[PDB]
Amino acid sequence: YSAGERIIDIIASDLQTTKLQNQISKIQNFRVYFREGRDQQWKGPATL
Amino acid sequence: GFLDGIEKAQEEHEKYHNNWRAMAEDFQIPQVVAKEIVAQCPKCQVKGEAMHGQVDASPKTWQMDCTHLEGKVIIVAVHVASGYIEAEVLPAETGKETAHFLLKLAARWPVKHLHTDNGDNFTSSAVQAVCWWAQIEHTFGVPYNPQSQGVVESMNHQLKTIITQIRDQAEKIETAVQMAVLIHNFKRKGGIGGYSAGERIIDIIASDLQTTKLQNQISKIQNFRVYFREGRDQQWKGPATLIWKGEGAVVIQDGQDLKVVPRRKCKIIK
Amino acid sequence: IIASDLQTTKLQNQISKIQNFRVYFREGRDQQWKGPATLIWKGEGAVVIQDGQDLKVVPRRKCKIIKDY
Amino acid sequence: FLDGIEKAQEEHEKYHNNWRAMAEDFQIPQVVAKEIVAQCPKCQSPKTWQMDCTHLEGKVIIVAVHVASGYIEAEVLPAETGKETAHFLLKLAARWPVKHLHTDNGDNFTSSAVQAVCWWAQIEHTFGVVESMNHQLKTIITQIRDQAEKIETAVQMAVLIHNFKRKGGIGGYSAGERIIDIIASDLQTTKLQNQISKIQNFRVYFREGRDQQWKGPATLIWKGEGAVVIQDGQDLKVVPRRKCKIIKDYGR
Amino acid sequence: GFLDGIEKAQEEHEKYHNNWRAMAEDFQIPQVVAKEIVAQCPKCQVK
DNA sequence: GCTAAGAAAAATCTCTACCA
DNA sequence: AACTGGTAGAGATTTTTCTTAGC
DNA sequence: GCTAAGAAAAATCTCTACCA
DNA sequence: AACTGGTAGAGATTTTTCTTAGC
Ligand SMILES: O=C(NCc1c(F)cc(F)cc1F)c1cn2c(c(O)c1=O)C(=O)N1[C@H]3CC[C@H](C3)O[C@@H]1C2
Ligand SMILES: [Cl-]
Ligand SMILES: [Mg+2]
Ligand SMILES: [Mg+2]
Ligand SMILES: [Zn+2]
Ligand SMILES: [Zn+2]
Ligand SMILES: [Zn+2]
Repeated sequence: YSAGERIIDIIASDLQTTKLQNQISKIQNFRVYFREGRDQQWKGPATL
Repeated sequence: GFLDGIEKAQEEHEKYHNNWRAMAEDFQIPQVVAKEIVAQCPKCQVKGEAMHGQVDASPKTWQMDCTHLEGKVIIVAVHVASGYIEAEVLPAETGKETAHFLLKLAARWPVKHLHTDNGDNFTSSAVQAVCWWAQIEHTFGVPYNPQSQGVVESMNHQLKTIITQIRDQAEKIETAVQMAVLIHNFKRKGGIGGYSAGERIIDIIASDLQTTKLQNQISKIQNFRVYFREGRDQQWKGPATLIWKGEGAVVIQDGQDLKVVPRRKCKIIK
Repeated sequence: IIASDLQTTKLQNQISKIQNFRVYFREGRDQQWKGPATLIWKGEGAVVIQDGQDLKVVPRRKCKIIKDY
Repeated sequence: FLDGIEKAQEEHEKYHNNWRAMAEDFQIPQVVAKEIVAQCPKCQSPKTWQMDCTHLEGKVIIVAVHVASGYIEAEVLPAETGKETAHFLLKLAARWPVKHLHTDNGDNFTSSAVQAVCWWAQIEHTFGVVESMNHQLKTIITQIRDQAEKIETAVQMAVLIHNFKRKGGIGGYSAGERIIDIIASDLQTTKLQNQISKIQNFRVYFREGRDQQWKGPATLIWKGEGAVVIQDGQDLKVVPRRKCKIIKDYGR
Repeated sequence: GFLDGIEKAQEEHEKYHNNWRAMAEDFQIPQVVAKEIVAQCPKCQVK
């Protein structure tokens, strides 16, 4: 590989690590209203 | 004993059609035998099992119906997960106008699944051609069962009450229909999030897109394969993708199926 | 020869007691109760039944399923 | 907490960040970050539409465009009077939140029917994007013309291809994804502003360390389970709940 | 239905004097009616 | 200065008619 | 073999919030 | 001889359609 | 100022009864 391919690969890998730790919390900040068996009311806000 | 009582109970039910408590008390037979005597009769068995089902409420499902008001034909479509309404007045109840209404709806919003009854305008070649071109899956209800399309008939009721509330502010019926659609979509609040129907459809579609992009970025940098032991026989199943590890159980994906397995029956491999 | 006959009768006994149900259902515009039929599939909310070599979908609120003891 | 608030104030003093970025990075609540942006002197549209009429094959096509995203709603009118224009405007206002309308000085746009619809639906009308969108839509209409029989079918098929099949711009999105993202961001801002005003109708008397006298009336910003963020003397600071007394303020 | 099984189990016990668990498993009738078929026979005794 | 009684105001729960 | 009742308002009961009397 | 597991059988609870 | 929904059956869940293996 040349120099530009190496610098792009290295900084992209570092970004992927740190943003992984932030992105999991971002996906767990949503709220789900679900329905169980043979009860017709929507249950409260569980976490996705 | 009661064996002659069983024969007498069969003759008595053949004449009078007793229920099981009458036969079990008059002939002194046990209740399992009397329940069998009633259950082997065809003139009885006229009663259902007393439950209700639940309809499909995916974030791209729409239901549709036609209603009548003052000699006109209104056609109503509802987004099921939010309660969002589109409605129009048709010159006739043919299949050409229903196909044009469905094409305008698909040009405005993302439609992937349509649910209707078995009316003549919905079981039509024009509607079938539009669904083929726009890639919509059309499903029909069980015939003469309006509970299959419960959301759009509930919205027929709500639309008619708003139209009688604001009727003396318009001249024609078509103006009153569009004013009722505006009042329902933006001026009435309460429900899941304290929202109106317009705020709820914006929240549902935006959260759908954002959560797919987030878990694409999460899953493209994963590791940690998981070997787990489940089944009626204590076997070993193949390569599973670890998704989340919690204090008590783990979440694995195997064959695009999500499973929650406790921590004793699994091992994580880097 | 005799042992294979015993094992075959045992497996056929289990298969005969799995899914031999009768269904009395209610359908049509004038919803009358119609005769017995054979249960094919049972989901939550609706069933698929075979009646007179015709397939029908009935909701579970308009049908009664009779088992065997 | 207070370390995060001081770091966010220093970072905003250098680079003037926005409140969503500061709330995500320095791990503080969103009302505190919005207050940090609101105290800066150097830091102080999702509902505007444009309408136009055009001609094609002897028919009148009326096009409305959402300006911040490029989203299109079109129709085929039987004539070019003001009653059909008023009915098209009433349908658009029934389906989307419309607050500001921009048109040219045509005849049917300057009419009593359009004026009555704008009065009832509370729209601000201004007389003077749509031409570029008309040209792009007409290239699509001549591209997919032989798949349909009438002109209304071809118009609605071109609206679907424009809204959901052509992708571009910065991130590579269609117009429908951009309009839903824009309106959702505005909805988030208005809900947070309602919470901010409801919280800021209070007032706080606090007791500083190694003093037995209560201090001045500081305005409440955030109230937690064990911490309280107050504004006093153009300064933000964090006082625990055991040295605070929160009272209603009537200072309208 | 097991009422025809009740009639066939009565004929079978009149011939061979089966026990009640055997008749209940072979003819698919409940256990109360099988014990009653044994109990009405003068030569037999349910045990 | 601190607590608590008492009332106002908001939140949650159960149940009904209507949709050809 | 691959389908299905739901929505919104009227009271009733319980919980949270706000002011003031008393030690 | 006495206990208890396990299954059969009976009793109680919730919910549905129909009555112009 | 003096009126008004109810009945009966289908499953589901819980409790009582009966036989037999084991110490
Ligand atoms: O009885 C209806 N509603 C009332 C009602 C409800 F809404 C929901 C309930 F849980 C209970 C209800 F009693 C009703 C009936 N039909 C049709 C409707 O749309 C409809 O709403 C319809 O379109 N068709 C077409 C398809 C074949 C032909 C024309 O007969 C049917 C009849
Ligand atoms: Cl139907
Ligand atoms: Mg219909
Ligand atoms: Mg209907
Ligand atoms: Zn009978
Ligand atoms: Zn600034
Ligand atoms: Zn005998």
